[PDB]
This record gives sequence, C-alpha cells and structure tokens, in this order.
Amino acid sequence: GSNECISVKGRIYSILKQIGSGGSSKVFQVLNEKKQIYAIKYVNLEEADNQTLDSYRNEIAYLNKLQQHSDKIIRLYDYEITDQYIYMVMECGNIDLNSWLKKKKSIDPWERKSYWKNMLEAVHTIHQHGIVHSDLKPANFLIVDGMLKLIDFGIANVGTVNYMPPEAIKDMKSKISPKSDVWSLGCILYYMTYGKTPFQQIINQISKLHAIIDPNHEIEFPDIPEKDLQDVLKCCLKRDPKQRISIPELLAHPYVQIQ
Ligand SMILES: Cc1cc(-c2ccc3nc(Nc4ccc(C(=O)N5CCOCC5)cc4)nn3c2)cc(C)c1O
Repeated sequence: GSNECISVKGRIYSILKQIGSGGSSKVFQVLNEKKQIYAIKYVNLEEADNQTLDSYRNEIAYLNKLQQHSDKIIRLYDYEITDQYIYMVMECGNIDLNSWLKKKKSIDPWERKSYWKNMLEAVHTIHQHGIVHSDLKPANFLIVDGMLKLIDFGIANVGTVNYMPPEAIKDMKSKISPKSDVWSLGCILYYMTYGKTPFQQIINQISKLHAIIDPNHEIEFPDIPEKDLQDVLKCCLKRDPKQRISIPELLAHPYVQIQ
C-alpha cells in the first residue's frame, strides 16, 4: 500500500486504485477527507495541441452546463485546470455498461426498460444543447446505483465498430444528425434483447461496414414476448435517417410509456 495523493482545489484525495489509462489521462478511484468515495480523471497537457486543448475545455464546459439539466449525465463536482494539467472529480461508478453486458447472465426485462429510459433521457439532454455524440456505445454509459449515466459526449479525441450508424460511413452536422445516436442506442438495446448486436457474428470488420450500409441486408427481429420492444428496435435500426425514429418519438413510444 501507499499514501499516494492528489490535491485538487486544495482538497486532498487518497488513491485507492487506478481504473483508466492511455491518452495522457488516467482515472483513479479515490477517497476524500470525509472517507467518501469518488473518481478523479487526470489529463497531462504538455503534449496537447490547441485543438485537443479546446476540446477538453469544451467537454468540461458541457459537463458543467448539462449537470443542472439531468441526473443521467455523470456528475462533475469539482475541477482544476492549469496550463499543464486538468483534474476532474466526478461521481464514482460500479461498472461500465460494456463490461456489465458481457458478464450479466440473461437480463431482467424491467431492468432493460429502465436502462433504455436512462439512455434516452441522457442523449435527449445532450441533443437539447446541440451535442450529437455520433460515437455512442455501452462504454459511454456508467452504472451508478442501478442507473445508467452518460460519461462522454463524443467531443474530445481496438474499439468495437458494432454500434456505428450508416451515415457515419458515407463521408468516407450536414451529414450526421441526432438520428445517428438513435441507431447506436438501437444497437445497445438490440444487444440487451437478443444477447448480441445486429452484426456481431459478421466477419472481417470491413465486412461489417458493408452490411451496416447495405439496404438489402436485413436485420433479424425474432418474436420476443415484448411486442413494443420489438417495434422500438425496428424503428431505431432503419438505415435511412429520414425514416428512422426520433428521440422525442421514442419517449412517447408505448415501450417506455406503458407497463
Ligand atoms: C474518461 C472518463 C471517465 C469518467 C469516469 C467517471 C467515473 C467513473 N467511475 C468508474 N468506475 C468504474 C470502475 C470499474 C470499471 C470496469 O468495469 N473496469 C473493467 C476493466 O477496465 C477497467 C475497469 C468501470 C468503471 N469509472 N469512471 C469513469 C468520466 C469522464 C467524464 C471521462 O471522460
């Protein structure tokens, strides 16, 4: 063991363990002076151009703004930003949805509906402040006392290419709309209902990209008991964004509204 510490805004935090890594950043599970648990993202800035800098600034301002508007955006309690570093002290999470999906045996229908609702609310909120994530996937969500929270806003830059909307693959917000996030949410719900994503069993990752965009390539929707849930998935996974369902539509759909 150690007595390793972080000072952020003068307050001391003992480190319990590291949890995130990589891009000039680390996340740490942490104890404050009142022994209360938190998470602290750290970012080293020596190596960061003005664009990566302006993005980090932007994530922080949005995390700030959105807090007020929803309890499904991950809570930021305090931050310290300097020419050399950023420290952010955030509420702490049991596990991320991505790791949770893979270990969870089956999945309670009343639990999935609730996680769906959570996800809808969070994305709806960011949409109402003109953020269109565009790279949604289970990792972007965190379970905190049985409640999904959005952590990332697709705002500040092998990954699973298994939640990726058709229109993202066309250039390769005049091409990407809010409807892009519906697709991705659709895939996350598709995992939670049929145990796997639409093109999980598809071969070379390039070979998936063809099926995503291919309009003659049908996605299967087995008859599950929840008829409403089956419709949600079909409406979310339409290739044309013009015909794909909207988030405000999805919040009025009987799946989320009748129980
Ligand atoms: C990068 C970033 C992170 C966060 C952020 C905030 C709180 C938080 N609490 C937790 N808690 C855990 C603990 C464990 C696991 C897990 O299942 N693991 C399996 C293998 O990979 C390592 C850990 C996931 C989450 N994570 N986590 C992250 C917020 C924001 C806003 C960012 O930008």
